[PDB]
Amino acid sequence: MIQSQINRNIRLDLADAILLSKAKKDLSFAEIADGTGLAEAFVTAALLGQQALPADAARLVGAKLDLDEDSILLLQMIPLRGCIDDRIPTDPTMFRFYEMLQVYGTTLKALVHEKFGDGIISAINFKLDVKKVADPEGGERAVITLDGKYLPTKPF
Amino acid sequence: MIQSQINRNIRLDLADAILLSKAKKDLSFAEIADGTGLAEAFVTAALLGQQALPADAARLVGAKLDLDEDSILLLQMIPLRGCIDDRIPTDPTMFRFYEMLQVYGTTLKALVHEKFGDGIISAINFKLDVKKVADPEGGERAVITLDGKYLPTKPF
Amino acid sequence: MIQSQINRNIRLDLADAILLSKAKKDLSFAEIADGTGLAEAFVTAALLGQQALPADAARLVGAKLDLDEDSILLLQMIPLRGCIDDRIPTDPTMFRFYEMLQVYGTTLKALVHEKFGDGIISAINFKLDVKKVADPEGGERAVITLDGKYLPTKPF
Amino acid sequence: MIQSQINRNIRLDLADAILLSKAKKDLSFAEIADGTGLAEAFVTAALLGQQALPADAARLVGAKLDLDEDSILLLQMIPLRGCIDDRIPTDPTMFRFYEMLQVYGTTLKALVHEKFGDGIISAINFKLDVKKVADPEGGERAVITLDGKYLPTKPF
Amino acid sequence: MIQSQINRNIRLDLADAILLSKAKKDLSFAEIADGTGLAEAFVTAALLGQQALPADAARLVGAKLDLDEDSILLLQMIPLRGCIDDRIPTDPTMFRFYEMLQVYGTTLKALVHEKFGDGIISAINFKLDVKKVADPEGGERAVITLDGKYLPTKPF
Amino acid sequence: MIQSQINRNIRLDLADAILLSKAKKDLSFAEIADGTGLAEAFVTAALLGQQALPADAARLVGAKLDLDEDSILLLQMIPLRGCIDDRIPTDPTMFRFYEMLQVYGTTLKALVHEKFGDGIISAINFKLDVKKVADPEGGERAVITLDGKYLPTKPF
Amino acid sequence: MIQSQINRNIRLDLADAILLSKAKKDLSFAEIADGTGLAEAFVTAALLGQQALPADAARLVGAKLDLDEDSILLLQMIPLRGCIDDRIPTDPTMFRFYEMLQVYGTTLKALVHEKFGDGIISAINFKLDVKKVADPEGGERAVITLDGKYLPTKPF
Amino acid sequence: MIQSQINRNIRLDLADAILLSKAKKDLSFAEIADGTGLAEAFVTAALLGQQALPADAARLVGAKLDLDEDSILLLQMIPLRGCIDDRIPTDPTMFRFYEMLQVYGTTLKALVHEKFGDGIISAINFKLDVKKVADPEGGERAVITLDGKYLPTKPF
Amino acid sequence: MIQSQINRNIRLDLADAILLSKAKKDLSFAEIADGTGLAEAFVTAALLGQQALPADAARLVGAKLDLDEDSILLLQMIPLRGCIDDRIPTDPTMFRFYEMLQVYGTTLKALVHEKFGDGIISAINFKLDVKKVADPEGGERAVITLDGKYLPTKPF
Amino acid sequence: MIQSQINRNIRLDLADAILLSKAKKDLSFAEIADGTGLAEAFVTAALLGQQALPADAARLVGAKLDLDEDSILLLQMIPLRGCIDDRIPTDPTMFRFYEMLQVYGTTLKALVHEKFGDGIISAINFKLDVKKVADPEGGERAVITLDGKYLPTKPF
Ligand SMILES: O=C([O-])C(=O)[O-]
Ligand SMILES: O=C([O-])C(=O)[O-]
Ligand SMILES: O=C([O-])C(=O)[O-]
Ligand SMILES: O=C([O-])C(=O)[O-]
Ligand SMILES: O=C([O-])C(=O)[O-]
Repeated sequence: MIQSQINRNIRLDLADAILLSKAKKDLSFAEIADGTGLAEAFVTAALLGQQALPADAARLVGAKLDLDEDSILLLQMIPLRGCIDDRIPTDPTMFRFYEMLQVYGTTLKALVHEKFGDGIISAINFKLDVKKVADPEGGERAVITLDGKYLPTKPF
Repeated sequence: MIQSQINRNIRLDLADAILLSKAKKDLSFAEIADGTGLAEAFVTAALLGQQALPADAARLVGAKLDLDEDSILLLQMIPLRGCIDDRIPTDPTMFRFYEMLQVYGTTLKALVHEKFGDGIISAINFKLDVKKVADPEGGERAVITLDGKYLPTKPF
Repeated sequence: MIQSQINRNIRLDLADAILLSKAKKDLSFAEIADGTGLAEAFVTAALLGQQALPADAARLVGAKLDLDEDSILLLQMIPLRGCIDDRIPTDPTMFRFYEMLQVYGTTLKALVHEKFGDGIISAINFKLDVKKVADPEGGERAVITLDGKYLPTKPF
Repeated sequence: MIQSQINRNIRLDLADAILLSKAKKDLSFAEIADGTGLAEAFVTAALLGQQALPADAARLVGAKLDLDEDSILLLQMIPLRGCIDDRIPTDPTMFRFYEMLQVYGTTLKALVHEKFGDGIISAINFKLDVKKVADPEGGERAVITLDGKYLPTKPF
Repeated sequence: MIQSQINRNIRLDLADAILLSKAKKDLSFAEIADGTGLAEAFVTAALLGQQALPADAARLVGAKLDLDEDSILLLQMIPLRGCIDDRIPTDPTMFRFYEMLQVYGTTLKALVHEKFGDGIISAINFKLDVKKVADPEGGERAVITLDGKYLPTKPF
Repeated sequence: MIQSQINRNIRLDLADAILLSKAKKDLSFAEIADGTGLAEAFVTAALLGQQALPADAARLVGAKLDLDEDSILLLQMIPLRGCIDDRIPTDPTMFRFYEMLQVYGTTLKALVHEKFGDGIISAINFKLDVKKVADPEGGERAVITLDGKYLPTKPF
Repeated sequence: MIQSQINRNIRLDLADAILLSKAKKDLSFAEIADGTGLAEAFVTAALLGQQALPADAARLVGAKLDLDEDSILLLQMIPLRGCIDDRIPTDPTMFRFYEMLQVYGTTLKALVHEKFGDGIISAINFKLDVKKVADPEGGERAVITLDGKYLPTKPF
Repeated sequence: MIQSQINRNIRLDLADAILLSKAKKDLSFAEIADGTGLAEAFVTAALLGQQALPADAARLVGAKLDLDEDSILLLQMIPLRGCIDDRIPTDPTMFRFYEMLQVYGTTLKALVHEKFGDGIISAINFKLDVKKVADPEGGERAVITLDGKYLPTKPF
Repeated sequence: MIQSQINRNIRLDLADAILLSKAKKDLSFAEIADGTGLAEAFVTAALLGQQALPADAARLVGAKLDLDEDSILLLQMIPLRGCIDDRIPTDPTMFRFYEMLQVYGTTLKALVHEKFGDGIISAINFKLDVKKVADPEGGERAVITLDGKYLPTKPF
Repeated sequence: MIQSQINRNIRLDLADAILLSKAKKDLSFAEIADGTGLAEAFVTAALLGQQALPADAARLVGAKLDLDEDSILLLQMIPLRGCIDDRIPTDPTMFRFYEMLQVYGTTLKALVHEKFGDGIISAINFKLDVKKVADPEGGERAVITLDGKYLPTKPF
């Protein structure tokens, strides 16, 4: 039977414990996700309290991280989502993503309406991924692809 | 000589006037940007107060929208950026992007550090674009590509 | 060509002007919406800056309210939505709906997950209506129906 | 003698304990409410810290969840209600209900005044329920019914 | 037909204009409410944007204050209520009432539940009045009487 | 020697322990205050962290509730007052008193100045009480009397 | 008949006009208050929207500053007090006084209770003054005297 | 070697411990400061986490209060200052000093600039003291003296 | 006679007008400050509402910018300082300086206490300058020098 | 394998423990950083939770402070940065740096755009240092040097 959380702190505390274990075992997110059949972004978000793992996957990562039974069970709960501590990120790495919205949020709205119509790009029927690409001018770039379903707003 | 703004409301008020003129003329952002040599995302962000147009681009869009000289000048000023009224968008369309961060913000941090290292993905050495594509399951999707330079954090 | 707003105050100021004309003509929202082919809640939300009217509906309500051409065009724009002035309503009538969420928000989450699964009830693929009904014990009740599509959150 | 709480964290900590026991026993909210004679939304809200259980219901759910005597006692206390952590939900599922108010809040006020008169729809003489209905286009919908008494505001 | 507002500033702007006219004519709230058949507290609240006046009361105060037709119409609209500028009063006089709640709010909760049961004392089925009384120790006291209906919270 | 607190959580934690003891013993606030010679509103406020009890009353209530010596000492400390968790109550029962201020705050200011003059109604030279009165139309009402000294603001 | 304000912006806008007139006439606060019979801190507070002038003083300062009749009348209104724009001062000069409270606020509470008892030092039965005094080590110091009546909190 | 804190909670938790010890021993702040050579306001502020004691004073108060070695060491650390829990005091006693600034903050700015010039009155080169004195009209008053160095703002 | 402001918007509105004129005239901040004898950071801050110009400098810049007499007078007023619209900058350029404090703020405190002792580095007896320096690895760097007086916090 | 944190409190709690050990050993930050090959500002920032130490440095500071293995491991994790408890510092020493931005933030933006162009001064390709030097007029000054790469914002 599906089970859900209402207080984000239970899974975020579990995330901190997972990260300590992960660091002690010197493991990567890539290798933790390897073998689950699930995308690295999904598995990672789950460890970090923002997705639910199916049972087999929760047992697999729970074996790798030496997690107890309650922790393996918690990983299967649908989370009370929300990773930002207080609305605006304090961390530079997370903040740059918020700033992309402060600069382009209205442009995103305008071009979404122009290309699709009234409505939204979904954050639910949605996936993201992060790719590393060489910068021709030197160095590296991240290409983060946000891929969401258009849901129209129609008169009724 | 470069010129800069310190109060966002000047350019945001100009944006509202631009949008009224744009509606009266039944124009698209695509056609406004046409002939500028500049990406639709960039030109649109400028009209909306979040970027500066070069002089030639400003004259061009100014002619399309019947803008007075002061307005054309304002479009060239470096803006006081920040499109979100009060930190968290109230608009559903803009809000979904913020929600992508509430769900995936810590994952983005985690995978950026794993893939690149300590540091950030830049919001300055940076571009984005919006594409519409059919969903293989029926309907349409937006593919929003965020493309930023990795800047390392190193000890000193 | 679809046209969209980025600052809510343009449409909200128009709403105030609409309400004054509505009051001077002694009109109801029901009679304003009648003949548009559209639900009273949708048309009312449009007048109040939270939905866009199709052209014929905008011309029709604009005739009943004696709106100028700019106002009729503004009603056709996709709005920057958000009717609450500062996150928490001050008005008792609006506030009660917020309180229903303070009391039942977590129950709605829990029961949605149990009945449907992980994911959300859409506020986009969505309609609302307000029905007045006699209370069997005396007096009257409102039955407000929230009717939204279930969108699953699935692993990937 | 009736007993009441003044700090929501006591009952919210209890709710977290209850959800862990519920998950360990693989129980549903429907099974837990069944036999109490109380609506599932009402029982669920109580477990989650937002309603008080009568003594017999508290003993019945307490037995099902293997709760101690203090926990069964706490369930009978009148709570310090307020399920949202910090005013605006972070969780997408709960958030959608808040957005329905950001879009339709002023429409609800407007139509409530037109249909009933000055005053409010109560959040106290009030019930809600969640029903799953098939979407004729495919998929599922939730119909959430908010059913509240009208209380008039009258001159004095 | 009843008419309602959605932006408090329209009626609060009218209140400022009313207060200037009131001062120029050197009138009291007591005189203004006289003849209206309505309590001073209710008529005063309406002038200040927090209640609606019936049409005859509106015309009567409007004649006293020399108000134009749009102002007398505005006074009959159901207001978007909320007199506190930003949640916590800055004014000492108003602030003391807020501080009575900071000190006794949990006591009021506790004693309401003990005396009446779960539920609330209404702010809608409700009246207030202010009386001046001599203090036996010297000086004057305000006796402010809050009088609201108990509405029970019952299981269902 | 008088002793005072600077962090509300010490006394608020004690309040929660008091409420659990109170509930285990199935006591009322009326019976707790009985024999102290002090008003129920004052004694209740002290238990809930918002007043100090004189030593004799502290020992009396401490006996009834089986409190340890440090708890009885804590009850005699002058508190760091402030019962509302985060400025605006979340609990419906407490909230209604805040709404009475959102609706009538400016009327209270206006009528206080008119009846008494510039200055305030004190929240210090002050008492409150709660009475239950039958409603002639059916049901029950609370009459809450706020009774404060007028302190004038005078030029100097 | 006494008159009162409910929106601080009316007297704050008048303050800005007063300051521009004062600057044009190159006047000081000391010379504006001289001849009024009223303390410089009281007169200055009135000009700046935080106190009400008696009629003669209002006319006297109105003549010095060349104010119109509505402005002279406004100065006589009891203000909606609150000089800080948004809770915490942005201006360094005002900020230092807030910082004195962030450092010494709990010490002020502790020593007030120790010296006087439970209760407060009044902000109403209160005066302040600003004196300049040579610093023996060189330079100048301000001695700002806050002088308030003790009001006790007593059991009832 | 000087040592400094970065999280106020460590010293604020110590302040609570000190206050409990102080109450158990029935001590005054005046007695605690006696023999230190230091003003009661400075020593009290240190106990409450807002100042650092020199080693000899820390040992002396530590002996009076039976503090352990870690606590005596903590008292010598330079604090992360800030005694107000969340910007605006909830406590009536502390709040009145904040209200003094809401009423007189702009007057203090204005008169400081007139008497001294552009710049500030220091909160660092600064002392404060609290005196109790009889009110000639009956009762008691606090004279709180804020004594700070004028630091000019000069062009450069 | 020195003159001061109490509402930042008067000078910030002047700043926007200054910036439009500066742009129409294609002027740099460097050339506006040239001839004034004042550092470019100081003159620029004054234009932007954060410092006062001496009379001669105000007339000089007034001449270059074609400002009216009221504007030149306004420039000489001591401002109500605070350039950030709402606590945290929205603009990326400004925001990076805030982030420097989010990363190094506690290190600044720690190292100031270690090097100088308890107290502060002044923001009043203070100057700042901005230099452009070539980056040995290519491109350009800003070296921004913050230079402030240490004021000690000593016992008294 | 690189490891990262998502909740600042883990490393901030570690910082408090580090600071206690540091004080018990009477160490300076200069002495701690000595032998590490890294700048005092960088190593201090890491101890305080705002940078990551390379393994050799972590083991070395770990030996000096007698940290356990988990603690040495934690110091090598990439932090969730953000040292300011709640947006605006409460501590005077940290606050002065924030004030420097309230006074000069728009000047920094203006002069950066003039000297470099549209874009930013990086907080990532960035270093700072704190120097103590005598003030020619007596006393001591801090020279804090902010040194960041210019990254341009260019059309695309
Ligand atoms: O965002 C950036 O690119 C930065 O701060 O360096
Ligand atoms: O985000 C969504 O997909 C929605 O609300 O329908
Ligand atoms: O919500 C209610 O029912 C009320 O306030 O009367
Ligand atoms: O509330 C009060 O009584 C005061 O401030 O004087
Ligand atoms: O407050 C002070 O003394 C300062 O910042 O210079």
